[PDB]
Order: sequence, then structure tokens, then C-alpha cells
Amino acid sequence: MEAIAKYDFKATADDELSFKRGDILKVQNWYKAELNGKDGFIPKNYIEMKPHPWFFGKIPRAKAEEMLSKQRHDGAFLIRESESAPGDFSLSVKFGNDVQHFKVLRDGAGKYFLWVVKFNSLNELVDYHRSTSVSRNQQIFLRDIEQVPQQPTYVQALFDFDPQEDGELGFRRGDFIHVMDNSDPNWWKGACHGQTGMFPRNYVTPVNRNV
Amino acid sequence: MEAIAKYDFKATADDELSFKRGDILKVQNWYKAELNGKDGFIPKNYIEMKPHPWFFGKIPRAKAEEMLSKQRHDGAFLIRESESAPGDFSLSVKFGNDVQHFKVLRDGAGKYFLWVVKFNSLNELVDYHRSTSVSRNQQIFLRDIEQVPQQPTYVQALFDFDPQEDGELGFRRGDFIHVMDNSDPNWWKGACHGQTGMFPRNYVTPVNRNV
Repeated sequence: MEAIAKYDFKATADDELSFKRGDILKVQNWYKAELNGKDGFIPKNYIEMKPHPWFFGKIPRAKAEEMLSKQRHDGAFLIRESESAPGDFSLSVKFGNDVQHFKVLRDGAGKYFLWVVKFNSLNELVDYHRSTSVSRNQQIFLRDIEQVPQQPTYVQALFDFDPQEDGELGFRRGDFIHVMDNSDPNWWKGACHGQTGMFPRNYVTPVNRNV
Repeated sequence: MEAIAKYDFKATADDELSFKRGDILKVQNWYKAELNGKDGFIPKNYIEMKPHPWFFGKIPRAKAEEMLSKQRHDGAFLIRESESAPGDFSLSVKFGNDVQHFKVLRDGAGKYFLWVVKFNSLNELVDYHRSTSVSRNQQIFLRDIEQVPQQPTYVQALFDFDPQEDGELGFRRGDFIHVMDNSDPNWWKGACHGQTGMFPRNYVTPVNRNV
């Protein structure tokens, strides 16, 4: 399960892992995990769910311009949907000290492209323009924004789940269980009553954000 | 499907429905919907998903204090989990001009209680304390907070879904589809490519917020 560090941490002893707030770490109060090759232990309460690296919903151009402009690397970006003209997507990149826009076009035959080359998904396009520059300026790569830990994502339980086996997380119906990993289609890694663990997606209806 | 008004609207005709931003509406570019008893039409891109009315995750006491204090009614409240001491919940209420808390404790066999009576869910507790006061000052009732529309919640699609019949929403593998209603365990009402509609949950993996 990966996760983003939410607080910095200094190796409290020799079996640990030193990370800065915002680092993404590939992860009984302490999980073992790994960061840049070197690995070790990590307190449970210092990690949170890894947010979307680049899809920034309907984040308006201003804000787009803002957070992106304030970044320690050229080619930092997000992809955003239009509030206004809904069905439309637009790339935004950190060019020098400025945000340089690009409309991403979808040719009816389900495919997104910016100019000449067509792809089957915005991701494919993205990684495509990780190494193959997004302009006649053969440097401007798309590298992920310096990401920061966000408020916890919380699901709610429909039916009690007495934790059948070891690793399973127990919760009653009504329980607000804090979700740490949810990338997997049937088993989500939550945290619920002091203990943390796996739990079947299908027993839990979401709790929509409000902060 | 319910929804929170995102922008104020003035009844642009005789079949309409003016609502102020934050209003919760019981909801081809115009949905037919109803408000205070009288109903009519509403533009589709003036509504967003109804957030959780009272569960405010790991919202710190300060903040709790903060937004709760700024409320147009006594008894406004939230329920929040505690950043530090994980497994515990605490109610916060708008008493006159100030926030008065109460630890919600759970008694072993999974039940939440404030003092004398036990319930099997925070919800059960909350509705209990809507009619039946939460002090000895026999008015303090749990009135839900003046709710305001949040950032859109977006799922991503695992597998194409040529829409089987219409009301169904069509999208390819990779598409970031915007969720309006996801209360129902198997069929979520999204909005994906100009068109909006139903689509089975099992086809989309979430997209974690970062704004």
C-alpha cells in the first residue's frame, strides 16, 4: 500500500525511516516501509492515503496558475475539467516561472490528444509526455506536483463485519471507518477503532467530504 | 437523488425553482426537482453532491470551534474523530455563542453513549438528540449546520461501459467521471462527457482528493 507522509519524521532509532512531510512511502503501531531504496519502520499515525497525483477536478485556471506556479520544478502539472464547459479537459504546466495551458482534445472516437498523437486515456497521454516533451522546448516534461497530505477520506459501514481472519478489520454497521488504501477493487485497507486492517469495499457506503 | 445548490438561482421562467446556494434540493440540461413544497426546474450545473451533514472527520477542536461558532442557530453540530487519540469521537454544539463539547464513548460491546442511554450508531444517537435535548437546558437540539457545496468528487473508470439502456451514462476505461449521487450501493449517478446518468459502481475505482 503506498501512502503520503503527513508529518516529518526523524529516525527515532536504527530500525526506522526518515521522511519529510509529503514524501510518498511504499508501506501494530508501526509499519515497516521503504522510501528511496533504504527502508525501515514508520509510525502508523504519520501516513495518509496517496491523493491523485495530477487530476485536479474542476480547479479553475486562477488556482491552476497559483499552486502550479509555486513549484520547485519545470513541467509540474495538473489536468483539470471545465466548471463552465463541462465535458472539456486542459493541461497546465510550470514553464520557467509561468503556467502554460494546452487544451486536450477528444476526437469523438473516444480519444484524447493535444496535436498529432492520439491516446486512449489521459494517463497514457501523461506518461507519454513524461519523456516525449510537451513542446518544441525539448525539456518540458510532466513531473508530478510536490503533493501535500489532505484531510482523511471516510467510508461508512452498512453491515457489521466480525473480522473473519488475521488482517481483517472489525466494525459494526454505522461505523465511520477511515480509509487508507482503496486502489484495490474488492479489499480496502481502512482504520476503524484503534486497530487498522483490510475490509471488503462492498460493506461500506461513502461519506462525502465537507471539509 | 438529493443535491446541494452550488450557485444561487432566480426562477428564469414559470417552470423553475429559485434556490439559494447551500439549499438542499430533492432532484437534458434541466432537472425537474422540488424544494420547500413547491417544485419545478433547475439547471443541472448548479447542483453538486449532498456532503455529509454532520460527520466532519478529524476536524480539530479549534476548527470545530471556529465554523460551528459562526452559525445561524443553537444546537448546530458536528461529530469528529480525534487526530491524536484515534479511536474516539466527540460531539460539538453551538451553545448561545460558544461551542460546548461532549465525549461520545463506546462501551465495549460496541455501543455509543453520552451518559445514561446507549445507541448502536452515532446516527441513532444524533436523531435521538434532535428531539430529546443534549444537556438539562431543554431546547439544545441537534440542528444540522448551514452546509456549503464542496469540490466535486471524481471516480475513474476501470472498464468501458457502452450504456445498456438510457438513463445509463457511457464512458471508456480511464475516464474521470464526476459523481453526483453515490448513496446507492450498486448504481451511482455520475456525469462524464457532457452527458450525465447512472453507471454501476463496480466499473470505477476512486480518485482521491488533493484539493
